[PDB]
Amino acid sequence: TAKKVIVGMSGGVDSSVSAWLLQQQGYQVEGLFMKNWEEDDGEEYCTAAADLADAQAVCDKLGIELHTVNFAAEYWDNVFELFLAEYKAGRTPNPDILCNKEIKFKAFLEFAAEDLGADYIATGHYVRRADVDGKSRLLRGLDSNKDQSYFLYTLSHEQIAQSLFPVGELEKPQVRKIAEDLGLVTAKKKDSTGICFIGERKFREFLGRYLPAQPGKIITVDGDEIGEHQGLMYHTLGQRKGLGIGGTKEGTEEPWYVVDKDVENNILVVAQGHEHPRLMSVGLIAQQLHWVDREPFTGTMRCTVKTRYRQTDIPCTVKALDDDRIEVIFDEPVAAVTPGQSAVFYNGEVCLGGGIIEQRLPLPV
RNA sequence: GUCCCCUUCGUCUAGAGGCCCAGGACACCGCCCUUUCACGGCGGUAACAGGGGUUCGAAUCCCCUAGGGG
Repeated sequence: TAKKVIVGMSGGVDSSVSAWLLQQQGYQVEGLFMKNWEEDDGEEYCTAAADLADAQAVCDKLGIELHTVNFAAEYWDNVFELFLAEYKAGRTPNPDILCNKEIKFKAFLEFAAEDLGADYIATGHYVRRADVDGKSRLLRGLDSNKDQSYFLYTLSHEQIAQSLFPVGELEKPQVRKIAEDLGLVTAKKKDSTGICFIGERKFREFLGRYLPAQPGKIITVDGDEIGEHQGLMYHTLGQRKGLGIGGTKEGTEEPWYVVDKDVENNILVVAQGHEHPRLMSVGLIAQQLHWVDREPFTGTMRCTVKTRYRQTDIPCTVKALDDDRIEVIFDEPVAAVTPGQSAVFYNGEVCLGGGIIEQRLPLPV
């Protein structure tokens, strides 16, 4: 009854403990590690390698064979690649929101049984799996403010059933703690950040490495020039940084925010106030529909939906808009719904799976 | 080529003799937050056009050179 589990390890405590957890549960544990990004320069690469050490070092202090892989290939092709066009089209893609659909769960898992010959797989993901009615459902896991369900909305029960998530049963604190008392090197290590598989770094310069900058002009809700523009794909609805504005005579003395990008004319509509009308919306239309349930959705649904990782369950109503498209209707208005980002709907503990935001439902005003 | 009024941190400005080694907001910066991008939170840097006066005291008074005014 003791099966083979491959815990992907990304040098983080999460993964770490996560494994030691299965270990305890019994499962013959074996960890793997993915090299999926051809290091830009060195200061980073340095890190990259380093992580692997902490990686190994953990498996070692535990007694688990750490493997290695270079899915770097797929990544760029099946992930980064798209991630680009999306931005090129002046939209805001969630790279990580796919790390999981193409690499972490498809690719990984594949190369898990076809090679590493394992049955079950496990990520460090602070989420949670629950089987019911004979189908595997995706849950959030205690400490919602620290849950990660949002990213695994593309996952589909078949995929899930095959995976295991230790941690999603614990509380973030415990996790680090355990690792501390275990002597695990990772304990007391900043929980990453930035694109999955790629190092956290100042965006602006990074995106600049794959696209040219055509500095347009920053307009205004009241239609009137005001700021420069130094590029355009470096922004997203509701953003507030990098706008220079210092207000004038008629200025609510409050911060200015994006509120609509003008792709063609290459403009940039900016308003003032994290509440301005042009900043809110009452719903949206979502394509690229993925249901954990992986079963046809027709008709109408009543639930909640996040609109950006760590947003906040916003009660809404879902109408089966079309082929794949869906019209969501926020109970109240929503702040800066941004297309491209993924909208995930939950029915309580359960994440039903989301989709890509493609249509912003403007406020009447 | 006669008498008037203007000049403050990057920006918009608080300030009408001592409480201003100049205050606020927005920006810029940093940390916190955070596996996207962002929001958010907490902090930080930075200005009296310049030179003489007058007063115990001067951003605010007078006086000289650089921006608008029937």
